[PDB]
Amino acid sequence: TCPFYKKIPGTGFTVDAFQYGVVEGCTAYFLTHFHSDHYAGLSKHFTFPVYCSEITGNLLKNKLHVQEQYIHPLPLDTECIVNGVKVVLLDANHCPGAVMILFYLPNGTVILHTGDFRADPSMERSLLADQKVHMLYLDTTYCSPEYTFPSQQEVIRFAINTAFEAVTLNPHALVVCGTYSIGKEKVFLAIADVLGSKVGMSQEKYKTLQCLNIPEINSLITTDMCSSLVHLLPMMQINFKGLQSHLKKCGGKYNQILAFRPTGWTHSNKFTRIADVIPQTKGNISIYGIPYSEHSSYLEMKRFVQWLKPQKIIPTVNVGTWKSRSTMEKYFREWKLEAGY
Ligand code: NI
Repeated sequence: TCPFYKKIPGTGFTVDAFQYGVVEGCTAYFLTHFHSDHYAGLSKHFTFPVYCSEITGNLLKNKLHVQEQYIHPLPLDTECIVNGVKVVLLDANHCPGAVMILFYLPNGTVILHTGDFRADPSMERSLLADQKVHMLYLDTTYCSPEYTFPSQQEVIRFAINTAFEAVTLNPHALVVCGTYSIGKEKVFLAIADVLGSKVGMSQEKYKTLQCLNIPEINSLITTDMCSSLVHLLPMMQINFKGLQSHLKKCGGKYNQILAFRPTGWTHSNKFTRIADVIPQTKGNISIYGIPYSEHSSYLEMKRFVQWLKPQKIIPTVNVGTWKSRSTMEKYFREWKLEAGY
């Protein structure tokens, strides 16, 4: 059944709760972002109001064929009334169109649901600074101190320099980047930009990217693989067998592949810097795993929470085991005692 951490008390609202059938009592279904664990269950047959960002609304219409009459897009940073309750959507710094939701309950309680986010000090100057938040429904994906990772900017610098050097040394090398969802577009766009190429991709992925309101996107992406030297493939195909096969398909236009797998965290993060990453190589194929995260590090999450000072924290990730739940609750207490709230 629908878990309590997907229900907003004092409202008829749920968040990211589309795979339980009809949630009894639910008058409005919010969707924080277009990732499959969150939208699982939506389709053209859904007949309840869905509230979301503009970009998530484009993807619901165009990729899932949800009917327009049930899609209710809200602008960001704007006080809106939904079934008599004031709400605000904020940028979550996750994938395109991903939002956090501020609920102002009729009784005076204020609730923030982060959806999926990567906490950032810029959030300390949004509409969150303007009033107290009593309850926080928190993206705890990486809520443990082993999870460090570099800034997004450092990771893109590494990828740009690596690609540029490889292709300038060998003009017959192909760059491949893996993907299995929206997000992490900066990886492949920034590489294609330094190389003066467009990124080539399948028709289905091209359609997905045209839903994202990215400025000048017609200038950066294409479905013509032949004119492109940065290809996007399913993440499943980013391995030596899948890459050798793809190389055959290019007809001897290329003799070398340099591939990027933008992973979340991998245990080389506890030992190795970004400056010191190396690929896996077999023959003329090299694969780089790069730690490009769209979730908070442990320290970024801790700062955000110690700044916000909520009265109650409700984790939405890693909640399935007692040992995980109990460990997170221990960090939350440390944070509160260190900061004095
Ligand atoms: Ni997500």
